[PDB]
Amino acid sequence: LELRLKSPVGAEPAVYPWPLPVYDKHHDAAHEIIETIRWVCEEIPDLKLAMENYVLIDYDTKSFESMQRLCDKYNRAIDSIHQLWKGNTRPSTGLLRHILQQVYNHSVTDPEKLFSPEVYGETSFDLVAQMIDEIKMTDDDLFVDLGSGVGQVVLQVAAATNCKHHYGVEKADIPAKYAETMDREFRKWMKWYGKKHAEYTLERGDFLSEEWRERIANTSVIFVNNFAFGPEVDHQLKERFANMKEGGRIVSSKPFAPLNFRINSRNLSDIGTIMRVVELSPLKGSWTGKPVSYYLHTIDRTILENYFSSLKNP
Ligand SMILES: O=C(Cn1nnnc1COc1ccccc1Cl)NNC(=O)Nc1ccc(Cl)cc1
Repeated sequence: LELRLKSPVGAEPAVYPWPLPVYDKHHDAAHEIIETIRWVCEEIPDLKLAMENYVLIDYDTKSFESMQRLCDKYNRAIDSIHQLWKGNTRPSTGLLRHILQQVYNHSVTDPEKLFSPEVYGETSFDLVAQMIDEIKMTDDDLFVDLGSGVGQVVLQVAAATNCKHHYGVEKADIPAKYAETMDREFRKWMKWYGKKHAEYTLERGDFLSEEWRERIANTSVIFVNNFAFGPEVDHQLKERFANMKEGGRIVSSKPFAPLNFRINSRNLSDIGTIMRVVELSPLKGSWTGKPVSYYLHTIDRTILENYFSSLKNP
């Protein structure tokens, strides 16, 4: 006893066992099935016409026969459209949130072990989407998320941008191990829907290691949730940022330098002498979520050059 969903692009079908799994108090595989069908009907208007009107209205999630009739009415509609077609784009924001939730639900089987990953789609997703729209990224950029956890920020950026590569680095054992499954599941679900993503790597490691010193120096876009970082972690990170190229950017949860930094003879060693800092917020740019702010730092050594020029030409 199981339920099968045919891929809109001919990939291997989605197979769910019966009884259907329960993910948490606010997610179960039954609603995942219904929402997957609905998203595929939105991205394929012909499928909407083939699909009978009543099917996605009159349903019982606690009835095998009911859930099978629903799955079959979608599969028969996929088959009809696939026949009509006889005679890979980026996902929409809406579809991506659903894909990430799907990937998470299938990857983190014991959620007890872990703004937590559970609520990523309900809080963090929209802020990250807002960050992707603000920090414009090209095919020349290299993206790194320092302390990537289960890897959802990396998967979101990689599905939205055209960076050469996207990296996620996590030191902790439990999230780094879950990231391995998230990676496999993300690639599997993206192929299922027939969606394109940029290249990405989720790896285990310490971003303060010698290996990561040259790697940070060659990154053009760093995303770092530094809210909980200690003084030594913060001080070492600033040391790594100081080797970055002009125009290199760091997007963080707490600024690394004062927003009002004014260079003088007593603060010449501060990171503020080689970077610009701006507070950005979805409330500044029609937002209705949390009143949050993120901080954009841009490597600019002219701050330091101008100070010296002013001393020589007063
Ligand atoms: O584990 C992860 C992402 N993650 N994956 N699954 N769940 C989560 C929890 O997310 C969050 C937790 C707290 C705050 C925000 C998020 Cl998004 N690390 N990466 C990461 O926080 N990036 C990041 C976030 C904000 C800025 Cl300003 C700069 C970088």
